[PDB]
Amino acid sequence: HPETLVTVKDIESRLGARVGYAVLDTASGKIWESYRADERFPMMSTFKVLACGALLSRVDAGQEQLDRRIRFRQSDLVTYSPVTEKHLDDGMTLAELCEAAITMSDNTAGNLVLETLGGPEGLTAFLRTLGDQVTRLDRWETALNEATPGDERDTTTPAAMAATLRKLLTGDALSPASRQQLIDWMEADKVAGPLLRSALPAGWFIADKSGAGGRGSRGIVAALGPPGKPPRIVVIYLTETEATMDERNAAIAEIGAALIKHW
Repeated sequence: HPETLVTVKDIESRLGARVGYAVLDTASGKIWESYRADERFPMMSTFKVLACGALLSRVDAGQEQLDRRIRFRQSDLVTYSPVTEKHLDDGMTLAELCEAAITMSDNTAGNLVLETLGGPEGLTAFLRTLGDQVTRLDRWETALNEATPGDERDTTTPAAMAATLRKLLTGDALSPASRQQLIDWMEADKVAGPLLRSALPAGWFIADKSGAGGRGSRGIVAALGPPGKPPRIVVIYLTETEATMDERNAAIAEIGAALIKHW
């Protein structure tokens, strides 16, 4: 849509950033709008949706139990672990860890979920079973946020991420209760206030997950739409900028506002 392209090109000029996005209609399976959709961007914490989807896939296959309790130590804590650092003595269930990784973006929680999958290599192998030949996780938290330009480790493309999220969130990669559990966690996202949610019309559905990383990287993945209607997958990444957090937040929100205005 010409509206959105005006917005994104202004962001790229104002902030000096590389911006990419894709909007995928889940009812039709068609890309509704996109920009740099085949370019790579760092996933940052948006990988956590994929990690929890992979865990739920193992649950569905009888290989894993959501109420299994994980015990961990202070030595497992990485930067920004607001939930996991409270449970060094009693541990956490896998459901609680997924909830922490998605709703709070807890970094140790993300690592502990990854561990159940066989690490970044195991998550990448799960993505290949979904037909995603592009997305790759290579490192753990917090090194995966480094976002060195030209480094393809820990990246996706907006088109690849949108297609993979469709399969997880509205497709049949997961059982209906498991798919709804992933949606529930994403609906409960506590750390994406100033992004797509700031543009969302009253009463609309949104399930999302944000990310922030090195070299000004910022991003969000989401399913959103009017209530009771098939949603669209929205993927927005930006990187390589000196822009402030406030400016990067506003950029993503302005793209969302343009998408909403002509939904």
